[PDB]
Amino acid sequence: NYAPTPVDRFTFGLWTVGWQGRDPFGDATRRALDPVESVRRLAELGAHGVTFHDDDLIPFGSSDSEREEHVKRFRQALDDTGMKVPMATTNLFTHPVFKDGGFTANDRDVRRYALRKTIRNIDLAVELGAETYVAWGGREGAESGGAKDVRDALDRMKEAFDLLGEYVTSQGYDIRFAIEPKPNQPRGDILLPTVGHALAFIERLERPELYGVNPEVGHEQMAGLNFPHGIAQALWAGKLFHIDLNGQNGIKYDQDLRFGAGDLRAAFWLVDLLESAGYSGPRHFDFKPPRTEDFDGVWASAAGCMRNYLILKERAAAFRADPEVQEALRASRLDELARPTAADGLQALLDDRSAFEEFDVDAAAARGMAFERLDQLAMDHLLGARG
Amino acid sequence: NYAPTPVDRFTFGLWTVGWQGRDPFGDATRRALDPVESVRRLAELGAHGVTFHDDDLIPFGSSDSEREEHVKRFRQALDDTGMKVPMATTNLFTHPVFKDGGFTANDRDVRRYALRKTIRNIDLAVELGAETYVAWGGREGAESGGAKDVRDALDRMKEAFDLLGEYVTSQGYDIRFAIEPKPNQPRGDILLPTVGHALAFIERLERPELYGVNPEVGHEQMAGLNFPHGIAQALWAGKLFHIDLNGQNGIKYDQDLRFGAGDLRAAFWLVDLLESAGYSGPRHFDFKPPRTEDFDGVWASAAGCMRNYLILKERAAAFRADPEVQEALRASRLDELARPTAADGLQALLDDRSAFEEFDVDAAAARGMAFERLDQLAMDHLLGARG
Amino acid sequence: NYAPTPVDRFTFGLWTVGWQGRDPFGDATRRALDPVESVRRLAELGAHGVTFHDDDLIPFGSSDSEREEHVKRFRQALDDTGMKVPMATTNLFTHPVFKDGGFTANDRDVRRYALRKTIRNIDLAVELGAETYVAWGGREGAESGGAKDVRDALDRMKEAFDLLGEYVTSQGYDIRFAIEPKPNQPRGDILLPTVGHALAFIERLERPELYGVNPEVGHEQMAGLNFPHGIAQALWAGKLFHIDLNGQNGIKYDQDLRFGAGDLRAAFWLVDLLESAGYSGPRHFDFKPPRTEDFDGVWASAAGCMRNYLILKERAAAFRADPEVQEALRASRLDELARPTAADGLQALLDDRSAFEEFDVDAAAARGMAFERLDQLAMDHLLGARG
Amino acid sequence: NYAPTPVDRFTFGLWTVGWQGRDPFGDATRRALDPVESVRRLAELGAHGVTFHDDDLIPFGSSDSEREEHVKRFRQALDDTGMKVPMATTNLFTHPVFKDGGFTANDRDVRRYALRKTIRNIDLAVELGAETYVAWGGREGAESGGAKDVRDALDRMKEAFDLLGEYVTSQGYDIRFAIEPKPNQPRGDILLPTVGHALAFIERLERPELYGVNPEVGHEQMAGLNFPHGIAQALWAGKLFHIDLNGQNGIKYDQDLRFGAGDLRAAFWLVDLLESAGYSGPRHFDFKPPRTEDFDGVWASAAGCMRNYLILKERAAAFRADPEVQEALRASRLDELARPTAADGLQALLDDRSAFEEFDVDAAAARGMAFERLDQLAMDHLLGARG
Ligand SMILES: [Mg+2]
Ligand SMILES: [Mg+2]
Ligand SMILES: [Mg+2]
Ligand SMILES: [Mg+2]
Ligand SMILES: [Mn+2]
Ligand SMILES: [Mn+2]
Ligand SMILES: [Mn+2]
Ligand SMILES: [Mn+2]
Ligand SMILES: [Mn+2]
Ligand SMILES: [Mn+2]
Ligand SMILES: [Mn+2]
Ligand SMILES: [Mn+2]
Ligand code: NA
Ligand code: NA
Ligand code: NA
Ligand code: NA
Ligand code: NA
Ligand code: NA
Ligand code: NA
Ligand code: NA
Repeated sequence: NYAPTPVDRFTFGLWTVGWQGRDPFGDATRRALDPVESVRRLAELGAHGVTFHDDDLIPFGSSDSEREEHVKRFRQALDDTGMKVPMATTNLFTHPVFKDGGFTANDRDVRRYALRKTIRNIDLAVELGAETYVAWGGREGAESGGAKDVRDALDRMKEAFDLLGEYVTSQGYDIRFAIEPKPNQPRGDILLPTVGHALAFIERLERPELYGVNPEVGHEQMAGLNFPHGIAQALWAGKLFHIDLNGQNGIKYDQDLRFGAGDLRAAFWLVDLLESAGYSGPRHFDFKPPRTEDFDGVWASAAGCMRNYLILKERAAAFRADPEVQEALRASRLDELARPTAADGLQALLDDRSAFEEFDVDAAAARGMAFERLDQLAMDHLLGARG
Repeated sequence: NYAPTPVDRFTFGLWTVGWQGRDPFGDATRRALDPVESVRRLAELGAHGVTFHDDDLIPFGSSDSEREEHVKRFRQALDDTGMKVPMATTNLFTHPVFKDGGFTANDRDVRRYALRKTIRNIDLAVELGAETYVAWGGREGAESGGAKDVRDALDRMKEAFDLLGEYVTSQGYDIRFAIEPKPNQPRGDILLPTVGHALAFIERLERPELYGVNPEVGHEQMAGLNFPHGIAQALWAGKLFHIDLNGQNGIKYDQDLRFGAGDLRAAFWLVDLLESAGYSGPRHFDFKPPRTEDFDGVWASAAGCMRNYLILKERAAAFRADPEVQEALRASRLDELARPTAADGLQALLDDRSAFEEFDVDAAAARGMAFERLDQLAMDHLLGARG
Repeated sequence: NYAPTPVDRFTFGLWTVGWQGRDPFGDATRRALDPVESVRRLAELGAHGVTFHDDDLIPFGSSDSEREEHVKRFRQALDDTGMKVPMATTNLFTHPVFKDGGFTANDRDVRRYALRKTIRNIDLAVELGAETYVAWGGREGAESGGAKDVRDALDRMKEAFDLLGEYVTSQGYDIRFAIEPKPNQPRGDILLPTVGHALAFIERLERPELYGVNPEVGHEQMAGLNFPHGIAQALWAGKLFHIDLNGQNGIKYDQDLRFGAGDLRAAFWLVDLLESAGYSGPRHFDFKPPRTEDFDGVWASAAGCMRNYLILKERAAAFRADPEVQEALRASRLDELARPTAADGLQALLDDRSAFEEFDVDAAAARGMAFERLDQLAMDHLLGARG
Repeated sequence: NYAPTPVDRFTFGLWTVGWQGRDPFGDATRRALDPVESVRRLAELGAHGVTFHDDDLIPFGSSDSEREEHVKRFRQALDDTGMKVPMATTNLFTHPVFKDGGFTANDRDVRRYALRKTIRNIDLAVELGAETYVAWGGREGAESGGAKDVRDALDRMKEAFDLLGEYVTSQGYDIRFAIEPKPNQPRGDILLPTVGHALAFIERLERPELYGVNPEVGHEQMAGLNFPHGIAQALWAGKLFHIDLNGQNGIKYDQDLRFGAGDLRAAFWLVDLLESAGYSGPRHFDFKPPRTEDFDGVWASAAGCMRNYLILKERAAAFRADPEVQEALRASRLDELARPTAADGLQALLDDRSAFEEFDVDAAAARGMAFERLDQLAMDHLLGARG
């Protein structure tokens, strides 16, 4: 039961199942995986595709001949399995040169290098068929107040993204960008810390249509925010270009638990929203099998990500299809929320005594919302306990 | 020392010093204050002005004659003291009719009433000389996932703000709107939970130039975010129309401590930013004297808000003026952060071997940022411990 | 399905279903309930009993004749329904006199009054058959560092609890005390903020056997802590005298959502632990139907608390009884965790080369824990998705 | 100004200034330091001593001859500088063998090895003159609910600490143990997550007098708790055997900022408490110079830890010595908080009409606490802005 299919579009970063287990306090617990291995194992589990940072696929500093051989082997694995590559990204965070940032490093020479490193990888992403290029500015930020003038840093971040937009336009590429917010870690505070801040920034770019967001479940939860609500705002803005799925237990370091772990009810409401809205992009997992696990546990954890999505999809669909739930949604006036407040226009509203002089506020205030009954129907559907 | 002056533009809500001390668990500890009393006492402390919700100035449900008398008494107090009214707002949160929201209530009749209540108070705000009209949507949100379709709620919130913009345009008013984000409390999650989400929403309004943000120190800190960073993004966007100053100890219920309490170093960096950027708006305190206090403690707490701003202003100015700090800022390459990455343009960057093939990444990575020395100079300046 | 029974021992505070909906920003949305009404309605839902603060049952300041009549009516309702009263507590937080505390108020006269108010209610609790007397020191704490010397406050808190222990001993009562920790709210920081701090404090009382803890799901989660882990430590110490069940979405104001809401997987692990350990006390709900609800929603929310406990009980029992789970627990060495490290004793351990010179650390480190497979079996059982 | 002296007893872990800068996302930015270098540089800054994990001083897996040479070189550096070694600890977290714990690993063979590794290092600590042996159980915990039975784990943790107590008793050593709590990171939840939980656990050990706590500023703040309050409870219990000083910005990953950074006002209240209580132990810094820094920044950050302690010490002493503050403390009834509630005894309290029938609750409730004036005097003293 709950078998993944190609239409599910489940994808995984090479760095997810390939995470060797090094953490702030501990050495690696697993050997490095060949990307070819990961592609073949993920395909066996029913995944649709993989994603990569440049330096996951091609060791940093590789010669041109080494680069070609790494890409050739990877493409053979994709061809052998039918796996796709819908998204790629640049590693602008691991190497010590990026310790103060890539695009917003105080040192101008580093900013220029970061752009050249990204541009090289955009070319590769396009060659592999990627539709989306993600940017996670994990080093953009500060530990202290004097170290980073945020207005200047935002100017540099806009300059960088504008140059990348000019680049893809000039080459005729169809790829689009997706900015991944995170509030903190590894920097004390990261620039563009939430979906909202990233959406606001995009509106000030020269070609805003080329950029959207790549929100990650756990990153919004590291600020204690409601991830389904943030995804709803991204959808409302037309900017949900990609998504990263995982789990998180609240306001902690970024745990990258398998999807469904962490806040299970938020995972339910997320799947309900994505499916109801008809989100058509990859269901991408940015997760880490815990370092307690051997490789069998790696593949079990990856399988669990997909399984949990499919269980939640079933339960959310049953919730929305249940005539008792539909009745409860009407009892709670969800239908009214979807109707305009004043399609009659401002003057008609100003002239409407039913909106002011003759509005019976105490009668309105007496009406219950019936939200608790609705939520217990949702709980019963999630748990398969209807009756 | 540290005496407030009119040019400081310190303002207070009537509901701040007037808070009677009722909390989720406790009855009022202070009697209600007449707004006339608050105006006269605040003026004696050196405040510039006050702000109000409609229902702070005019008891809910007042007749037209009662409304006129309340406003007349208030205006006499303003005239007697020279106090100004730079900002006003609507109470769309206390009355039970607003239990599911004002502008985004599921019930359409409530949404229409909320708009009419706001419009009436915009007229009054203009008559009193206010330049800014704040909206704090404290009831816009949910405790459960099925209760509120966030895309529909954002449609209703946009409709409401668009109607208000049409209204002020039609009347020829110069007032502008400022949206106040908050992540949670009193709703389990509030819509537009951060400065970023509010900035992003504004970009989708029909007349975006009429709307900005009113960020509150403690509200961003309730999501664990960096308040100076968020203010920097608002300034970068040209949207810092007003600000609410207070203190908060991290991720808790909204404490509304006096300004300078809570995160003292964030208060320092905030004042440094506002003064450096030339922010010209009110320095408004949205705070609550703790319910442990009698009226003498109320006025001491209000005085403390202003005193702490003025101490921090002095220390931040001394930091920026110190030639040793200026040298440290150059050692940390803050000057370089302010210079364009690639004013030479994209083609020149692509052709520049110094940005890629000839970039010595290990030499760049060896350079220290000297951020710790800079931050200890900042600490020494804040504490008056230079030497 | 999932029908409560008397053996379930589900109990509710009068103040839960009776909460009128006043919050930091909003007036009451529901009329006050007569305790008689609440007893009869809760009995109809299958509850076992109720609990009370003194001032929930007897209006503050009542005459002796008024007190007798309130108690008489309440006892008739208990007799009419078969409902029990297993626990009572004192309200040392609502009245303004308690604004700086009860037992740890700086003013000695207030401390003495708080003790007398508690003692009067202990007598009533015993008359009603209560086995446990809870103390929630919600006003014990501070908003500022100079206001409360915590060592002195702990001396006063110990003195108070020691006097209460002397009192019950002197009267021959069998009741025992349960201290309810909370980290913050309504005070900026509350003394004894977690289960651990309360357990540690109890060990320093003169008669430690008379005191245990009353942990509340949401209160531990307001510090981001793992509630099942804290309950395990209380059980390990022999101190889980009572428990408060509800839901919470992380590090926020105390939400008091119905049980099962908030962190659903933590609710699952909690029920698993209570049932596995054979906890025999009340399953008490300290929750608040949201103020959006009318009375039908109040009773739906209360019913939901019990329903969710019973669903989770079923799923946790099925998890523990499944031979595949039992095999997975052995694969993860849970059996070994339960066996002594060194029952052979210290000298034998020091002499055992297999524990040091001949311990193959790399072979040990290669063994996977298989925790992800185990956790996905747990997820499948919770969701009823085995297969 | 603010020059460290030997009587200040400032100490640093080898792993602090020696941290190479590897974080969850980034490679090392600094070369490894020879412990001899660190000892000599710290002495030049005015430090009193250093501390070590076994594997900081002796590379894991060293032969006996290698071990002797590493210790010999280190002792020569201590002798050359006058530096002391007041504390040592075991690394039971970095090596992959400890991925599920040391003392509470599910695998019994790992638990036995962890004990033998610790015992070997206790012998070395005693030879170097250490008075305290710290245990930070960073791997004791879980990411999932089924992986760790917490009651069984607490049994194993007690067994381990009891064996270590038997060991030191049998050898006649004067060293004592200090347990370092942390709520999470690197495990999803760590056992003994706060000072309170550790204090409670110690009370159940066979020889409780041999064990205390080593609280760390940032770790309590990772649960949003008040660090000075927790230190006060440890002092009240007689269990503050050692302390780790650093800074933290709230509920995030463990930042280990230099002391004084993070929550500056909490640092002030901490220093006030330690100095007022006469804490006589090391002022130990467990911090990490940010990875942005070169070695000059490492030593600047270490110097800053000590400088900030000394500034805060001066300001707290001036606060307590100021006759205006002493008057404000009396106005706020801090003197009364320190006096017994009922030294007259229980019967006298029960017979005292002034404590109940004749207690004027409304007159008592009218008295203000004057806490805001007191706190603004504290702020003025911290900032050196008296006047
Ligand atoms: Mg629709
Ligand atoms: Mg500039
Ligand atoms: Mg057992
Ligand atoms: Mg004393
Ligand atoms: Mn992540
Ligand atoms: Mn991601
Ligand atoms: Mn606020
Ligand atoms: Mn505000
Ligand atoms: Mn609660
Ligand atoms: Mn409770
Ligand atoms: Mn730490
Ligand atoms: Mn430490
Ligand atoms: Na700039
Ligand atoms: Na979209
Ligand atoms: Na709509
Ligand atoms: Na602006
Ligand atoms: Na005392
Ligand atoms: Na127990
Ligand atoms: Na055991
Ligand atoms: Na002590």
